Amino acid sequence: VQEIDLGLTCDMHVHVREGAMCELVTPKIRDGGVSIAYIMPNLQPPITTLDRVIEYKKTLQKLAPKTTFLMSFYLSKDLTPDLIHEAAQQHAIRGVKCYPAGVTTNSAAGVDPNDFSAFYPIFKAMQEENLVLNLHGEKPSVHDGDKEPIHVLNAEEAFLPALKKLHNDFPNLKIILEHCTSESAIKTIEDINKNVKKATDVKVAATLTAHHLFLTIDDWAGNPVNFCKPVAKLPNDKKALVKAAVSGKPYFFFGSDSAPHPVQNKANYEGVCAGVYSQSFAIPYIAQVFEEQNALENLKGFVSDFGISFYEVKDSEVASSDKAILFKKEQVIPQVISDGKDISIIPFKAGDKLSWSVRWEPRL
Amino acid sequence: VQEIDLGLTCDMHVHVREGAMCELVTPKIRDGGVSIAYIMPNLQPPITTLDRVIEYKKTLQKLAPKTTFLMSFYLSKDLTPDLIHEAAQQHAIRGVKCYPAGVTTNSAAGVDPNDFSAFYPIFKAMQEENLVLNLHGEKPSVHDGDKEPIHVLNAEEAFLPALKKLHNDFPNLKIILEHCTSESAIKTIEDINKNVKKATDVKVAATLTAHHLFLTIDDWAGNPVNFCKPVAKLPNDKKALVKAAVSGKPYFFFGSDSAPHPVQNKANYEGVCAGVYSQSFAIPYIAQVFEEQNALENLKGFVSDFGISFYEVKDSEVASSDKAILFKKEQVIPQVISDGKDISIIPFKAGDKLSWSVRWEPRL
Ligand SMILES: O=C(O)c1[nH]c(=O)[nH]c(=O)c1F
Ligand SMILES: O=C(O)c1[nH]c(=O)[nH]c(=O)c1F
Ligand SMILES: [Zn+2]
Ligand SMILES: [Zn+2]
Ligand SMILES: [Zn+2]
Ligand SMILES: [Zn+2]
Repeated sequence: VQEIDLGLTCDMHVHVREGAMCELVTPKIRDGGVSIAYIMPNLQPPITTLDRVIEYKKTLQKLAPKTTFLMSFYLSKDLTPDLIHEAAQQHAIRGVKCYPAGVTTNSAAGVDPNDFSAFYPIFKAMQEENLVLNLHGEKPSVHDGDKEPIHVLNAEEAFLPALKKLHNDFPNLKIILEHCTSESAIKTIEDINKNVKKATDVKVAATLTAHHLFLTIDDWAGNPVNFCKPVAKLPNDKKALVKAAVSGKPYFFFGSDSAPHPVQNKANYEGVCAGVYSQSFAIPYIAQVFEEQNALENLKGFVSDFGISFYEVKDSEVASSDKAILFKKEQVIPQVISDGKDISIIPFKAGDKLSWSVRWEPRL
Repeated sequence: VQEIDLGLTCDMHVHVREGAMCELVTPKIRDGGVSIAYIMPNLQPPITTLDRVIEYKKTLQKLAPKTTFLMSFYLSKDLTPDLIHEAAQQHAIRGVKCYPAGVTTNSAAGVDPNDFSAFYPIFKAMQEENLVLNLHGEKPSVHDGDKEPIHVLNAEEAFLPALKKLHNDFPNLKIILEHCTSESAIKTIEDINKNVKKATDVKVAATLTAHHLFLTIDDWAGNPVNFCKPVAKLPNDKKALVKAAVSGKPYFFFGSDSAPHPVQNKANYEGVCAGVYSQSFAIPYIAQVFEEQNALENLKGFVSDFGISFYEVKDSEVASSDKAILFKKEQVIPQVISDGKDISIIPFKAGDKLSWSVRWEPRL
């Protein structure tokens, strides 16, 4: 069977929750073919204190000794530049994640992106310490008022001005538009990186999920299992995301936004939790897309090289030197992912066949 | 206003199912303030025979003696012009309802709207007999190679040409675009109706639901109770729909598309049954919108006059001459609507309070 050495794969947008759910999903990072994971902070309550981010990381390390964990804070008014400096100097975080209030899971304690001025001391501190600003790039929805309507389909586009202003005001701060879903955002990212020759010059980048390379509005209209934020959009939006994923440009790399929810939290007549679970087969899912696009030679950049460069991950910190090897053995995605206890999860593309599997081969 | 005599109210798009669901729902037509109901045929199996439509109507008259029932056939492959003539000749149907295959509930036995040709003999029979052609105006989805993609968001616009072609080929056939959801469809309807002041001259009309005058994509993205076909669209679309509902134009009238489903069929992680249940408070829902638009003087036209005119309902046919009186007593919508057995339904806007109630006054 054909094999591809992906090296030290990284997934820069991971949700692993807490408690039993965290015990179930955290080992799946390695099983899905991911060596390095950027852990998002939207817990109940959000991670805003040094003590809880340190304890949280250790909990993950206990659950997966071979997975490299990059941690983050949740952008909040509780944060202070002093806390940022202290946490950065103790190597306890690599970035801060911004949730606008109301747009997704555990975003109620989030920010109004019609401001982002109140957090400039925070960004100033983050810029000094080389920390990354991760953005959930969606404006809260507005329907009345002569300003024009913001809904789930244009909320990402409506956010692009805020991104451009932040990059302008903090030109040396590393910023990521997480999980791009629209062609407009892909273009905005390319235009921001127009004068860029070295991958190491990228200051604004974007992550792409597995599921936004497959899904359009039709797949989640009627299927909460496929509902997530930002929602999958129109067929042209999908096309633009795939071209970027296979483009080889250093400002687009893999972030799954694997967002596990127990099935009973998706099977609601009301208040369906947003979020798609892709961790268990993260890298194989991406392989399908690069295969169908005849672009397997670019797979390594999208899932390894560009994320390592952008986050400046050194062999000094990786918890295991094992390389993820993709081998072309068909498998079937199970119907559920379960701990054999209270938790059952419906995986992305449940019941479908993947061309590729993934294994771990030692180095040297 | 405190009281408004709405007269002989009309709901020209009603689903009452069969069995216990029907026993629960059919009396709610009257309790919702509706005197006249156009009954849709997408049962299992679809209503495609004279005998079945008679027993259905008879089942409904035993559950609601004071409700006037206009019945319909399901446009299927089993229909024949002779059946159309015979059914019209016995006053057993007032129209035939078209479902594109796969787009909505119990539509698997429906038609491909890219080849309506095979049903033209049916349309000549309907045209001679002055029956109405009700259209669920959505093309089935396609994400294929050459042709432009069709999804739940443009499927109604993608259907407008077929509507125009049908109007051109059968200029005397009364045709309704049921449940309009897009500004593009509103434009197409007015345009078709550009040279019409008499109101008996309208041949193509469109019904507007209760829920589409409130909902946008944001309200059903995470709330299956609000998922329906055609989906609620963008704020601009709602804007056109509300404007048309209150416009006083005779080519737009009320059809609820009240579509009852048991709660367990909305709380799926996949395959959520499309459909919003509005029957229990049909008229109060519409009252809210006309109040908020300072247009209560147009309420009677939208829920009574224009539908009676277009369907040519004569006092010969009405099962009760009782008048619907809207009185401003503010009530609260239950969280559930139940028969006290296996069936529970989440009503539209469950738990909200409505300014208006409705009662029945006899004619004297
Ligand atoms: O995209 C996100 O930010 C997000 N974050 C989450 O914690 N859960 C989600 O389900 C989700 F869609
Ligand atoms: O919109 C329709 O046509 C429709 N008809 C139905 O019978 N049930 C539905 O749930 C529905 F959405
Ligand atoms: Zn997000
Ligand atoms: Zn996320
Ligand atoms: Zn319909
Ligand atoms: Zn219907």
